[PDB]
Amino acid sequence: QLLHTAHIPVRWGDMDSYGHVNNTLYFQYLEEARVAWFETLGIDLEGAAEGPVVLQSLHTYLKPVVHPATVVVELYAGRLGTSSLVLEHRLHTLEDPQGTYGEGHCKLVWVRHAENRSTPVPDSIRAAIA
Amino acid sequence: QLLHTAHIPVRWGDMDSYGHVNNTLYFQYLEEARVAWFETLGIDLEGAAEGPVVLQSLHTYLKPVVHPATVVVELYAGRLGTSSLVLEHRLHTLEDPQGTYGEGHCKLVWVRHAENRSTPVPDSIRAAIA
Amino acid sequence: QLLHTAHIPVRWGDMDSYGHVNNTLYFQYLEEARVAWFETLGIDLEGAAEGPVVLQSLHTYLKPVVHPATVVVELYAGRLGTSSLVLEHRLHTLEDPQGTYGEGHCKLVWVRHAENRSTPVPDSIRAAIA
Amino acid sequence: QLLHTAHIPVRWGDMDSYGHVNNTLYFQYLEEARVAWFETLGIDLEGAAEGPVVLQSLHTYLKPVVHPATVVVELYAGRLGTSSLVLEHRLHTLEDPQGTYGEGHCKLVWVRHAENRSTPVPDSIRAAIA
Ligand SMILES: [Cl-]
Ligand SMILES: [Cl-]
Ligand SMILES: [Cl-]
Ligand SMILES: [Cl-]
Repeated sequence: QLLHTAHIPVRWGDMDSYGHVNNTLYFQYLEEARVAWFETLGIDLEGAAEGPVVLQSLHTYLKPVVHPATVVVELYAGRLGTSSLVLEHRLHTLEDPQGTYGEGHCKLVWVRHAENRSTPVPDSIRAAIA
Repeated sequence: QLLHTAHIPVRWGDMDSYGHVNNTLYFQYLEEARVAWFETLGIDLEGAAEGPVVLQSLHTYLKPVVHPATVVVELYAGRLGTSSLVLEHRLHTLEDPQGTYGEGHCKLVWVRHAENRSTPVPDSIRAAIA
Repeated sequence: QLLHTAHIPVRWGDMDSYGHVNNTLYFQYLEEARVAWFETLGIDLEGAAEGPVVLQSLHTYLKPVVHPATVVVELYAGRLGTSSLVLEHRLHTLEDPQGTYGEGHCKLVWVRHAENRSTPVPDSIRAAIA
Repeated sequence: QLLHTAHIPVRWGDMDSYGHVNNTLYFQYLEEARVAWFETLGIDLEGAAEGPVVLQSLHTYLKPVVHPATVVVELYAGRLGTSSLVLEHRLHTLEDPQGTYGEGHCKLVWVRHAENRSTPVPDSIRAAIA
């Protein structure tokens, strides 16, 4: 199930000395896409007592991106636990909407932060998925 | 004279622990705007033997930007020398198009890179300004 | 087998609005550690016709880092193929040398870049591992 | 008067497609140096009700830095007002301690943040300077 599609313009300063987007920056793109998805659901990250924490990131690099470009990040529902969710991702560009530039996943766990303890996934996400 | 207006979306990761865009990032926004202006003029930065080099950056911070936001960078023609140009800038947001969030300038000098020597400003810029 | 230990100071600007190092930045730390390992082996990344390309990154986030801190990145030899190597990593801090802050791996493939084709791993790495 | 000397290792990912440190990153180096100076004075930036805010940054780029390198940031006392201080800077490298790679200043104003109003510079800084 597709949860969210984000369009993330590439900045010239995102490139490294290889002259393509630096490999680190793809994780910022993925972060931006999740933040936008969270925003659509009123999860604002703005110092809430409970919210999603990244446990694990996996990314496979398949094709480089070169400025100027707009990266398209598709987020898909992976497995939902009581307090965790796997968000699967695929990355394309606007000019190359069917090329897969990279893919992977982000495992999120919902935690009450001041307490360091897992808490249930919000109703909105259960509703979206389930 | 207004040379270029760029729209630069703010990324959540652009913020620092103060919860506003980190002061360093405004220079990336200014860089992106100049790169876009250069692109409109076919100055591609893509390893040309000659091109613009930043000599000096000045920026005055007036109002913070908080995600989500789109920064609007206006570039104005400052003083043009035989091989240098002052690009004056003003920064607003899309939601606050008349608030000045920051302002300053970037002095550019055209140089042949392998030689470290100043060269004339391209005709396109002289034409645009003059 | 431990291949390399890098010490990577944390910069204040590495933190995000959560007030810990931004999750993206751990990949820069891992990149810096690999670049330093490569440097010890005279793999300079400086535009060589052949060299290592990141195929995949996996990282598990276990404990946050807060500025000021020095991240310690340990790189271990994972599985070696004819033209690929898995570099396994563990992350600690100088003050907490036995806490595991994160762990994962980076799969590298050696490729001739202008040709997009896999090439053998350098003798130095085979020698180090084997 | 020299207030502080910081040593800031350059990271490979600090470089852009020109193959030198990206011009934006010098401002991060300057930020790191000020944060370290502030730390020596027990100004911790960690959510204090009052503290220094950057009003203006000026930097002149004189020589590029190429990885690997350690940037040396020297901070000097410029003019002290009742609630502002100009911190003048000069940038060198460890290998080139007398080459000036860049120079400029950062104007800081002390402000109570929740109120947006200038407040006196801390005794420690007046003592250091005066
Ligand atoms: Cl595109
Ligand atoms: Cl906006
Ligand atoms: Cl530490
Ligand atoms: Cl050095």
